[PDB]
Amino acid sequence: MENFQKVEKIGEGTYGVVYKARNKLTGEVVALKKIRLVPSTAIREISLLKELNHPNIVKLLDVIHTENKLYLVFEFLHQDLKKFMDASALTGIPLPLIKSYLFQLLQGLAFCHSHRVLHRDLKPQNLLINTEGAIKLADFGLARAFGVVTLWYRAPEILLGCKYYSTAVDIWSLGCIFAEMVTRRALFPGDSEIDQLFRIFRTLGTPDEVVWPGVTSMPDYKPSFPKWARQDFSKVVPPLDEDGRSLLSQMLHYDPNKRISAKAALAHPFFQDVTKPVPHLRL
Ligand SMILES: NS(=O)(=O)c1ccc(N/N=C2\C(=O)Nc3ccc4[nH]nnc4c32)cc1
Repeated sequence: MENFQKVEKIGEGTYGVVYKARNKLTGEVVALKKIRLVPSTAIREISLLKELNHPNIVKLLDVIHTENKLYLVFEFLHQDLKKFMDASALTGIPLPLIKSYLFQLLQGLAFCHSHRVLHRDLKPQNLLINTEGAIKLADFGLARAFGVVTLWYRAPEILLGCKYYSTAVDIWSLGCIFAEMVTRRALFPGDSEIDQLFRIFRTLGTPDEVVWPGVTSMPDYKPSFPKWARQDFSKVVPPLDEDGRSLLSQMLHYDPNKRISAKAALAHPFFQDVTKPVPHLRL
């Protein structure tokens, strides 16, 4: 760690504090994450993530295991989607830019999912943007490598106690983020696990055996859950057009098996006119 000069704290992530730092020998500017606790399985799993490169994935440059402490060295980007959405709150992110960002994030998910790597904790704070119009997902695979607080983007199967969740959890989180970019407000801002679950039910309807076979047998499912009627997406994400609402509805299906995959979502008619605009970034 003597090879790195810390510039400033970037933030406090799920698995540790992130710092902007300079590599003293190469002059490289990086993001350094100090993992808060090292287990041998975690080292091997993290080491496999170093081989996982894609233009829409934040590069894991190095794993440093020293003095019983673990540091992850990553590619640095200048802004996260949270700060960008806050800066764009008065005017809204232009629809062509939301579409480009959604398309790129789906390419990133499709890539990780093809390698059986899941994120599990997607949120605006771990989506990073640059001046070229790119957006990249940070922290893929860390949840599985380390094991085990914003609940807003959590898939209903996780909230209902499914232990063996799938790649569909990331599609759910990304659907939530897509809605938030469009409306400029969080879709499901729950402040407890039950409030998160009930906010989902009040919008999409309380799930039942018809829409989600096996739901009633889930570990945390209670027959005493109130039964709310589903709402129209036209009320949920105005002024998003029919193509966007159709795609979003597929990303927010209750049954993880019915939920659209990243690969199938890339083929959705919503992306027929996708482009790559340049955002106005104030750094
Ligand atoms: N709020 S803000 O716009 O001023 C702002 C600016 C830069 C950053 N960068 N973050 C990270 C980075 O560059 N690489 C990684 C890799 C893994 C991570 N996990 N969590 N974060 C990261 C980051 C985040 C927020």
